[PDB]
This record gives sequence, structure tokens and C-alpha cells, in this order.
Amino acid sequence: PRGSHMNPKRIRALKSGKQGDGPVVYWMSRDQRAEDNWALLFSRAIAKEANVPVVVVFCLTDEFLEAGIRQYEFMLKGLQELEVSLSRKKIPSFFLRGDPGEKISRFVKDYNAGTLVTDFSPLRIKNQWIEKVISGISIPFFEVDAHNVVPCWEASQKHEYAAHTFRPKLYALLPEFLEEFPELEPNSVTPETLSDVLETGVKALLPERALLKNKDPLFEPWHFEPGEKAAKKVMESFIADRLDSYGALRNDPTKNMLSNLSPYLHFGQISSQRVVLEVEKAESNPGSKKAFLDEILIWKEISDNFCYYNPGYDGFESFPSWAKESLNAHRNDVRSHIYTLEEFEAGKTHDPLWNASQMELLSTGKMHGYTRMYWAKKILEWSESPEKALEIAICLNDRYELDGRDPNGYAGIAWSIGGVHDRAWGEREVTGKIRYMSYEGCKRKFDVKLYIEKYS
DNA sequence: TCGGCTTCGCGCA
DNA sequence: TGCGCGAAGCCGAT
Ligand SMILES: Cc1cc2nc3c(=O)[nH]c(=O)nc-3n(C[C@H](O)[C@H](O)[C@H](O)COP(=O)(O)OP(=O)(O)OC[C@H]3O[C@@H](n4cnc5c(N)ncnc54)[C@H](O)[C@@H]3O)c2cc1C
Repeated sequence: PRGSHMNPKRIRALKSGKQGDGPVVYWMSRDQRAEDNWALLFSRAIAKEANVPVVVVFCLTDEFLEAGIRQYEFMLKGLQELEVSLSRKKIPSFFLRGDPGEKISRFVKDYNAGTLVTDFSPLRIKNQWIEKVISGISIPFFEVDAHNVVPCWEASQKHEYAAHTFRPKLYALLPEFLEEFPELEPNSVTPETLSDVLETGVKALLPERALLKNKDPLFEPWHFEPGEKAAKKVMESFIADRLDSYGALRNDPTKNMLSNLSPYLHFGQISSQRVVLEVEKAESNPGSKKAFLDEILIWKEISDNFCYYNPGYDGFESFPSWAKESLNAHRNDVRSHIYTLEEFEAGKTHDPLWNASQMELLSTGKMHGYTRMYWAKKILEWSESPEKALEIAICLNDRYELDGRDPNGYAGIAWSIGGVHDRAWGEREVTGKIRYMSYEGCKRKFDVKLYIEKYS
């Protein structure tokens, strides 16, 4: 569909039909940004070919009642900034509330849209809304992978067992798909308040806030400023100040040496392709660059591959056969400790390291990358069953992580609990052959006491 | 039918 | 601290 700097492999047709005479509508769900957005760029070019304006629509669903205020404010503040950025390019933004299967279909008929475009997400609920929209529209419907450097349907046609199988396929396609982003051309043709939605949502989630003993909320919202502009600053400071030491200190939670890009990446407020562009371009430690690129290319996009080809990505069924057989045989093993969801949530276990990790999660909304494994694996060790462990880890992850409700989270938990994209290890009690992590193992890798003292 | 697996623990300089 | 081995099942190159 036209374009010179436009790889057609990034766009797939969800529904064919006659192209209407109205504006092209970009249904934005996952990539909430104005710059470095292939889905937004693809909508602009098609609208340019038909001599029609492009508009962006966002549907606020009821799914924010399952998470907390920390994610709601972070997303809403970014949308307010994105609304002004799109208005400067004469691109109006419409914010709907309700079921997208009904609101998008009503919007497309009322505004007489000619072409519908949306970004890609392998999550189950996104596919359900797509199927409802297809059944309610008669105009072409397109889907664009704006989140991965290589389109998810292009990197692999099947579920990938391990990184070492998926790595050569991704890197082989890098010279074709790693490219600079063209500038978003403003519209040539012009034709609910987010403040009220922010106020209404906060009041609804206020009773379910995470409070302390003296009725003070735990969340500290000054650690990550939301928005597309603030995402850019985080990327710059990582390359200038932290990228050099990333390879050596990525597994040290006492050192702030991570990129801290996961909140922005999850909400689409910054493009991982843009980050990869800047990282590939910087002169830094070759070991550190390879260590970071593997996280943001291999492990990030293989989490999409996992969720896209495994509809039960959040269930015990998706675990590899050796893992399911191992965990099943140890179901009757006596657990040293058994904690409920409430006890896990409040950090009331016998392990100060686990409790400290939970307190980082509650107070900052971003647990360090290394402790997230120890956190999830100890949940498996101190729960009734593998099923109860999975649901507890998923519940706590999505409720308190800024980057939660994400394919990285589900693949990250499946790695820790079911050994997905992992291999078998020493046979043990309760965890079977799943990779084991111990408190003493953390002690020899970083100052555990400093991490504990930082979070009580 | 071998080689080597994100990210393990553990003994040893 | 950094290094090498152990423990374990399997994909993918042939
Ligand atoms: C049990 C568990 C749960 C997790 N929960 C989430 C989650 O809810 N959401 C989320 O985005 N990630 C999650 N992670 C993956 C990873 O820990 C985070 O991406 C990382 O901690 C975010 O911090 P960072 O961006 O500063 O890390 P960096 O080291 O700077 O990572 C750079 C980027 O690479 C990607 N990445 C890094 N590590 C991984 C990984 N292990 N798997 C996949 N992609 C990765 C992310 O996009 C990340 O932003 C989880 C991992 C585990 C083991």
C-alpha cells in the first residue's frame, strides 16, 4: 500500500473489503506514541494515497479495575501528552469508553471511516476484540506490528523452544527490518475529556490502593515520569551513563544500572526499534551492548512469540513436557512453608530477601530484573501447587508492576515456574527439575543485606 | 548422535 | 570477586 520507506511485511490484512471514502482510523492500543510508530506511519501513508485525513482512536476499557492507580495514572498522563503531540500534527484523537468490540464498530459507522488500522498484541483479549470488530465492519481492516523490530509473524511461524533456536532467525532478519523511522507527516485535512476519565478512574480504584499501617499509600510515583518525552530522556541517560556497565552489573539489584525502559516499552511510549537504533549506534562496551541487545531483541520478542503461538501462555498447560511431568510428580511433596496470596502480597514470609523484593515491587512498581526470578521461584517453593503458584505470581505481577499485563511478564513467569525457554536442572524436592535459586546464591553475587535494608 | 544451552549452585583462587 | 564443573532434557544441525 504505497510508501518508499515502508516494509509491507509489517502490515497484515485482517479483513478485506471496499475502501470507503472517509478518513483512515488508527485504533491505537499497544503503541501509545506519536514518533517511531509504524502503525501510525502506515495509517498516514494510506490516508495520503486516498487524499483523506488520518485520525487516532483509543478505547478505555474496564480492564483498569483489575490493576491499580500506579498503572492508570502512568498511562493517562502519557495519553494527555500524546494528545497534544498529535494535535500539533493536526491529528485529532478520540477517546472512547467501553467494550472495543462495540465502541470501535459504532465509531467506524458514525464517522464513516474508509480504512481501519490497529497495532499488534499477542494477548488473548486483543484477538477477541479484533474478531468482534471484523464482524461489525465492512471496510478494510489492517494490523501492523509496531512493537517488535521484526514482525512477530515474520520472525517465526511456530512456538520457539529456546533462545538459541530463535536468536539466529531474528538476527538474520535484522539488516532488513532494522531501519530508521520516517517523520510523521501532518494532516492536510482537519475533519471524551481525559481529565474526567482520570478523576473517575482514580475514585473507583481508591479503595483498592496499597496502604501502609498509618493509611499512607506505598506507591512512590516520582521514580518514573510518564510520557513520550520522558521516555526519550531515560533512553539517553542509559546510553550515556549506564550502558557501559550494563554487562557487569545487570544482575546487581543494589546498583541502578538497568535501562528502566520497561514501563515506557510496555505502554508503547517509546519504540524498542528506536532504542535498538541508538544502542547499535553508540560506542560502548562490546560485551555490554551484546548483553543489552539480547534482552531487548531476543528475549523481548520471543515473549511475543511465546504468547502469540501459545493461547494458554498463562496456564500450566503451556509448560514443556519434561517440566509438567517433573512438577506433577512432586505435587505431594511437603512444602517447607505455605503462604496464601495475602501473605505473599504483604511480604510476610520468613525470607527477608523475598520480602525486600516484594517491597520494591509495592513501593516503586518496578522490581529489579534479577530478584524477579528469586521472587517467582520462591513462590513456587512455598505454595500449595504449581497452579496456585502460577496464579499468585501472575496476580502480583500484573497488579503492581508498571510493566505488567505484558507478554514479557507471562513469558518471564513461565520461565521461572515452568521452565519455558529453559532447560532441566538438578532434581530437587517440590520444584523437581526446575532451575533452583537460593538465598546463599544471591549472597555471593551481590550485597544482599544492602538490598534488604533499602526496602526495610 | 552429539553440541550446548540467559540469567543455576558451588568449590576454589 | 571470576572461573570451571555439575546436573539434567532436548532442539536442531547432519
Ligand atoms: C518473573 C518475571 C516477571 C517479569 N515481569 C515482567 C513484566 O511484567 N513485564 C515486563 O516487560 N518484563 C518483565 N520481566 C522481564 C524483565 O525482568 C524486565 O523486562 C526487566 O526487569 C525490566 O527492567 P529494565 O527494562 O530496566 O531491564 P533491562 O535489563 O534494561 O532490559 C531491557 C529491556 O529488555 C526486555 N527484557 C529484559 N529482560 C527480559 C526478560 N527476562 N524477558 C523478556 N524481555 C526482557 C524488556 O523490554 C526490557 O525493558 C519479568 C521477568 C521475570 C523473570
